Parts: sequence; C-alpha cells; structure tokens
Amino acid sequence: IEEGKLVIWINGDKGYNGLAEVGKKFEKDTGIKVTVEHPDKLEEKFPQVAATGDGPDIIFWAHDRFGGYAQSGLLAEITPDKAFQDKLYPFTWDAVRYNGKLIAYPIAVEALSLIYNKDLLPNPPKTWEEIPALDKELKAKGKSALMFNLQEPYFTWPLIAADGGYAFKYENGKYDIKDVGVDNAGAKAGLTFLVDLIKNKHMNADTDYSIAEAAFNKGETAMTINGPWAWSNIDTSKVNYGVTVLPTFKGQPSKPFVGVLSAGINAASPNKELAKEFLENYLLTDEGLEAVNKDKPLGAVALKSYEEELAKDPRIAATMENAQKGEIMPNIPQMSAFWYAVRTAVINAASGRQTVDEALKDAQTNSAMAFAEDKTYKYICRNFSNFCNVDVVEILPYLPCLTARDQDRLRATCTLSGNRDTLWHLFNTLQRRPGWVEYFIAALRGCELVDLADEVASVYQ
Ligand SMILES: OC[C@H]1O[C@H](O[C@H]2[C@H](O)[C@@H](O)[C@@H](O[C@H]3[C@H](O)[C@@H](O)[C@@H](O[C@H]4[C@H](O)[C@@H](O)[C@@H](O)O[C@@H]4CO)O[C@@H]3CO)O[C@@H]2CO)[C@H](O)[C@@H](O)[C@@H]1O
Repeated sequence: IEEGKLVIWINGDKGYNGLAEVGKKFEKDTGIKVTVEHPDKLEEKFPQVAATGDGPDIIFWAHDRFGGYAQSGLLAEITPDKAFQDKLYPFTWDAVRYNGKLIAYPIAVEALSLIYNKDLLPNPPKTWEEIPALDKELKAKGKSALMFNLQEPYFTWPLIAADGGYAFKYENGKYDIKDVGVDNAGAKAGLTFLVDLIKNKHMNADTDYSIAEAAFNKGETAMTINGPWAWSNIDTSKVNYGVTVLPTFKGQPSKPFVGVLSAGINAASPNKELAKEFLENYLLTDEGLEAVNKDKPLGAVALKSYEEELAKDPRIAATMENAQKGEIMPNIPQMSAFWYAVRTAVINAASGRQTVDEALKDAQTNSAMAFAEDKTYKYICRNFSNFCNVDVVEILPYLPCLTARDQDRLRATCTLSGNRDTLWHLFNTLQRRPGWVEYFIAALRGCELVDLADEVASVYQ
C-alpha cells in the first residue's frame, strides 16, 4: 500500500464518480491524490489482499461484511471524537460497532422498495398474492407485472422473511448463531411463492440485476424491487415512477434486510490519519454526501443535517418505511456464510435443481456446518500451542478429506520447514475441505491425543 495517497474500493452500483469528485476536492486541499476503484467481488478480494497487507486504504460495503473483517484484524479501529459522532444517527454507529469498538464509518441506510411505473400501474398492488393475476393481464398487452434480480438473495430475502424467515435470532443482548431461521415454515412459504411465480411463467429464473433494470427502465415491466442507487438510472429513462412499501405476503410486511453503507480503514494502511480526514472532513459533510448522492442516490444518510432534507423526499420516506418493517443486518462474521447458503437455496429452487424444501434444508444444514467449522478453525488458530504436539506425518493417514495433492504438498512443506510451521498449513488446508472437523477429531484420537480430540469436539458442538 502506497504512503501519501488514498485508494478506495466501492461497489460498481454506487456513485463512485460522485465519490471521485470528493477525492479531487480532497487532493485540492491536501495534495493527496484519491483513486476510487470499483473492482468486481471487492468484498471477497478485500479479506484476501488485506490479510497480506495489501488492498485499498478505504473499503466501502454494507455493514454486514465488517464483523468478519474486524475479527480477522483487517480493519483499523476508528477514532471519531464525540462531536463528530454526534453528527451521525446513533443507530448507524450501532451498525458498525463490533465487540464494543467502532470499526467503520456509517454512510447511509439502504432498504429495498417497490418501484412501479405509474403509467402502467397507477395503483400498485398491496400484496404479493395479487401479482400473478396482474401479470396475466399485463402479458395480454405485451408487458409483465414485476421483474427483479433473482441471482442475489438480498432481493428475495424480504419475501422469505415476511411470513417468518429469519437469519439469526436476537435474544438477551446477542445474536444466537445456533438459532437460524432459513428453513422454518415462513421461509418455505416465501420461497415457494417465488418458485410458483417462475413455474407459472410470471418471472424467469435467470433474470438478474441488468435484465430487471433494462426491462423496468424501458417500460416493459410495471414493477421492480431495488434500492436507492437505482433511482438515477430511472430518472434519466423518463419512466414515470413511484417508490413505495413492498407488497405484503400472507398479510405481513415484506422484511428487507437493512444495510448501512460503511467505510472501513485497512489495518495495513500507512495513511490512516489521511483516510480519517477524508471520511470525516470531506465525505461526511453535506457537500460530500450531496456529490455522491447526485451520482447514485445513497438512501437515508447517517449525517443528520443532510438527512433532514432527504427525509422530505417521498422516495426516502418509502425507503425508511420499508426499513421499519425490515431489520438492520447483523454485522457478525457468520453473515457471509448465511448469505452464501441462501444464495444457493434461492438459485437452486428457482431453477428447479432442488425443491424449496430440499434447497432450504441444505441452506440450514450447510450454514450451521460453516459456522461450526469456522468457529473450530478460529479456536485452533487462537490456541495453536495446544496443538503443537500434533505430528503432521502421523496424522495424515486419518485425514481422508485431504486430497492426494494436499498430502504431497504438506509432506514437502514439512521437509522444507519442519512440523510446527507445517501444522499451520495443515489447519489452513483442512478448513477448505468437506467434513474436516469430524475427521480431525478422529485423527487426534487415532494418534492417542484424546484430550485434544475432546477439546475440538467441544468447540465444534
Ligand atoms: O456465490 C458466489 C458469489 O459470492 C459473492 O457474493 C456474496 C457476498 O460476498 C456476501 O457478502 C453476501 O452479499 C450480500 C451483501 O454482503 C449484503 O450487503 C447485500 O448486498 C447488497 C448491498 O447491501 C446493496 O448495497 C446492493 O449493492 O446490493 C447488494 C446485493 O446485490 O446482500 C448480499 C447478498 O445478496 O452474499 C453474496 C452471495 O449472494 C460474489 O460477490 C458474487 O459475484 C458471487 O457470485
């Protein structure tokens, strides 16, 4: 990472050109060049490159990713004084507080809304259940009722959660990792309804972000589901649109997962004070946020002074109405595994590779497995010295989850670097492999390391 400049990563659906304008003004005042980038998969690349001390100085994503980054030591603790904290809504700071520390700056609150074409549909439906018949009628004039992105579970979550789906149960001050709601009756009813929409040819399983967007902005579909960032493309299309509350399902509100766009500082950045100055004194001002918002709308901003004006816009009131009905996402490290499991479930059920019941059963099983394995791997790392009696060569015969290639590599590592150094690689390789914990417990018992085996079983439970 280069000292004396700032490199920023933000998602390609956000106003990165407006952000670049804030960076130019920063450069004008400070002499520090700001490069804004929107890499593909930046939220997956970040933890890869940052672990090795590279990456951007500043990373923007919704807050659900940041607990995972913070647990890995990838983020600097942010240090706004009390006066600056006072500028932003307390509930937005709560989104970026992880184990008692502020780990990012909150930018804006995002919730999905129903966006509809007033010329095709002056009175949008209050319920999901009326969408099939509306589509049939619209199909008669060469249009459709509703298209939205079916490739990302974020857009389908509001419907899965409506009748009772949830990610993690919050109870007694904490999210319960072992109480997960993706395979209860409410979750199945929501996904079943979506699957039925597809089975009945009211939607297409491969509709994605760009397909849904093009159709809506060209007047071909009467409704879409999207967030505030999509509004400026609709503005330039001259579709006459409204933004309103999501349709209800089974008489209950759709419950979108609410994201706080947040900006974290790379723990490896040599430019932490400059990054703090940029974020506090340039971005989180009326002018900084205006510049970004004018490019792609941010949603309900964290900055009170600016939000007082945005709150007067019906599209923002609708956003916050949908937010009230949904839930702020957890920022916990288990969030990414939850989302991966739900993505697979929705795509498998929509495409017909699995029934809804198969798809959600696997989502529940596979996410619980992920949480438990990640926790065990984290425990092995923090307690490495407990495991330094483990002899890599002795343990390999009991680890059939390792491929022949894994075994040869580990042998070579052992030859070049010794057993202790190889143990780290052993654990790192195991955790990328299916069913590793059971076999690792077995392998420890096979080597007569019963207390160690029991200690692993205990953490994995
Ligand atoms: O399965 C391979 C795919 O994996 C990658 O996507 C993952 C992410 O890495 C996870 O973080 C998660 O994504 C969440 C996201 O964290 C969450 O904030 C929300 O994202 C919204 C966002 O808040 C909003 O601002 C706007 O940009 O839309 C986003 C959704 O498109 O919801 C996401 C889940 O949909 O899970 C996904 C897996 O779904 C990788 O990037 C993919 O390319 C890859 O196919």
